[PDB]
Amino acid sequence: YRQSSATSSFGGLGGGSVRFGPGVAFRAPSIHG
Repeated sequence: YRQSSATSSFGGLGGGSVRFGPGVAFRAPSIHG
């Protein structure tokens, strides 16, 4: 599951995993797994 929240803060990356600042608001990982 690709993770995304901030815009134009990581550029165009194939993988969802992007660098995060002091505080990033993103969808928390699913309970599943």
